Amino acid sequence: MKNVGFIGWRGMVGSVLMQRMVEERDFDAIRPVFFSTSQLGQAAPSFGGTTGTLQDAFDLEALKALDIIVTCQGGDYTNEIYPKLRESGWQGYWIDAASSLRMKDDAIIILDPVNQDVITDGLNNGIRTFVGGNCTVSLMLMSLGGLFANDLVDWVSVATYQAASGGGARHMRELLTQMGHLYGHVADELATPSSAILDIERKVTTLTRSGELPVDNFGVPLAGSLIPWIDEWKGQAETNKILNTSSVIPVDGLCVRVGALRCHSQAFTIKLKKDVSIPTVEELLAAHNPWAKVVPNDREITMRELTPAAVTGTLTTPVGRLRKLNMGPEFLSAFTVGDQLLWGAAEPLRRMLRQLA
Amino acid sequence: MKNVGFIGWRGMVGSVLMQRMVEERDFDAIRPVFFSTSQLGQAAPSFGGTTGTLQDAFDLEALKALDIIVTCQGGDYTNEIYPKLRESGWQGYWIDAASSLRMKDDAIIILDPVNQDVITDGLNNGIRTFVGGNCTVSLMLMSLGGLFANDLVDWVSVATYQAASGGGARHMRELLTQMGHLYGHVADELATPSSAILDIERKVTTLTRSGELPVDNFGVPLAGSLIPWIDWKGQAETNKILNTSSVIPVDGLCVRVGALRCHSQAFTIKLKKDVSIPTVEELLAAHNPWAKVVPNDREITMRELTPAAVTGTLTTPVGRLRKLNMGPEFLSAFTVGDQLLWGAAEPLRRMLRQLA
Repeated sequence: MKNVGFIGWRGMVGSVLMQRMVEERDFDAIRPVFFSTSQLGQAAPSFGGTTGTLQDAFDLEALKALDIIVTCQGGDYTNEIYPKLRESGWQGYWIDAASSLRMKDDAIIILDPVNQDVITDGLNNGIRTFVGGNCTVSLMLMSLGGLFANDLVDWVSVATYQAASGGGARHMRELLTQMGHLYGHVADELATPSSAILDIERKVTTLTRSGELPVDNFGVPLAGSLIPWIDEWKGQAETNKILNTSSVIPVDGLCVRVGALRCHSQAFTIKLKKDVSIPTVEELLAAHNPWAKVVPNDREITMRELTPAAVTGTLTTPVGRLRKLNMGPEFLSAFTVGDQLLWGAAEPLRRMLRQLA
Repeated sequence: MKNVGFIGWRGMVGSVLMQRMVEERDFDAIRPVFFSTSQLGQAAPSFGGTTGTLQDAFDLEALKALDIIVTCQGGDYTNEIYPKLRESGWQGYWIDAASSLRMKDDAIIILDPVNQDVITDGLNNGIRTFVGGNCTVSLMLMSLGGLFANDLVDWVSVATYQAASGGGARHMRELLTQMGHLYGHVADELATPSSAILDIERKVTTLTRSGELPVDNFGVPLAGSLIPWIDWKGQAETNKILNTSSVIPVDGLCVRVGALRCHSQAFTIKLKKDVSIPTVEELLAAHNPWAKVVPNDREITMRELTPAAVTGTLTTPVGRLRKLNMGPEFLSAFTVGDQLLWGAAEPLRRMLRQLA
């Protein structure tokens, strides 16, 4: 068994990765070693039914001893340790969630259901650095894979409805907290059927502007609002790198933060390179991978499936609202949904590790 | 003074129209007549400080007696009364919020800050029917007016973040309520600083699928979610409002988000020529005093280009203006605007002022 080291497994993304792994009995084929900056020496998580102790995540020697390293610690860590190891000659595998190395020439952005061939190739060409990509690019590709995989995309226009998990656990709590600030502030009136909505709405509108609303992480309120700003914006580089395209496929738009917990939803306007019937596109998208669930353009089903409430916590990345826009049948529209913590973050790592195990 | 009749002045839109009118002393230059199927004869409100009684909303004799009629009652009413009056020869002015007549050839979709000339013209050409347009098209035009007004738009791609007010008071109440169940459910957990966020989100997500959430109006939950379906983009209305000489494609996807009154929109406008961003900003902020241009800076964008900032105001800000990677002929913009005002009542309130 190869010796695999895990960093930042306590964090949220880390937590999802562990849970997922436990679920797929990922620890069975490997030797897990756990790191932490806090209690080096204390009991080890014992996810792989293992019995050990926490190693120093900042001890180069302990890291050099590993065959593979899976970090969910962030770019601050990666930007410090990675070069120290590589420059020291360490030739082990590095699986990162942080963006820091995504654009390195000796690194590959991983998304096997989409670019497995690029991974296997690079694997054989001596690439020992694999990084997960943008939470939005990832989900977009998981959904629209069939279209890109058939060289049918000219460029992509996007508008996103991003979740709080994209910011962090703190952001997710804030959202949920503000959600209770608005309701309570009008609990009574809402209880009484004989109340004036405008009076109800004037109270919350005010509160929202008062300052009594916790906005530390977000800066501005999110509950009952949105933020057209997210602290290559859109992932054109990563998108093209993940697909190892021949020509550049423009990918631009606007990213917006909405009051969701984990799912990232996106509205697209894809300029097809050739007039393809919608049914064909339905087939193409449906085939590519088993997670790109195609939702017919019907009212009922769309409301049932194509929503965060439906996707959250699942590995499904549904595509819907597929139809040709008025600007020409060479124009396609699609709306996708997908959990950010899974395919948008950990899932790709979990599977890369499986490949190298 | 003319005799103006108000119908559905009690509903959401009406209550905003009345308040707005009271604000601008719109009742002073007219004779307000109130109707109310519910209680005919009874004591009426004292908006214009006028003493009067409530009339029968479906009393064609009482309606024929009016010079102008301002309805916020809906298409059910409009579709019943309107033809009965017109076919009876009534030649008074009809100001409607309902979409029913928007596409009639003898009707004009009103948005004076954008199509005043089209209104004045039709006014002179004997048009006595003026209707408010789509809540989205309206807001979009109020914001991107300068671009259309300069024949710089080829087509528009849109993705919307629509409020609950677009559905109704019941909706806005259902949303807030929803935000209550979610919070309560994990209220204790949220209180403990030492709680596992994945445990908190586990609960929320399960409750959201428990069916315990009241989704009568929306059908499906909205708080902590969204709905890529509205019960289409407004290409016709957009082109009619602008009385365009060539069809400017306007398409995309409309989505319902957890907001109360503001409708936000993300655009990808393809221009007919390479126009610099500074120019674009000039043309936009120039068109009207409501198209507030927000620079593409982090701080201001977060403080001004958000529902929380616009709700209840007559401002329809434009921001995130920059050329997309697909070409210098491609422009992106994000707009915000209160749906109940410019998206509903405001246009009516002002049309009435013109005819007063």
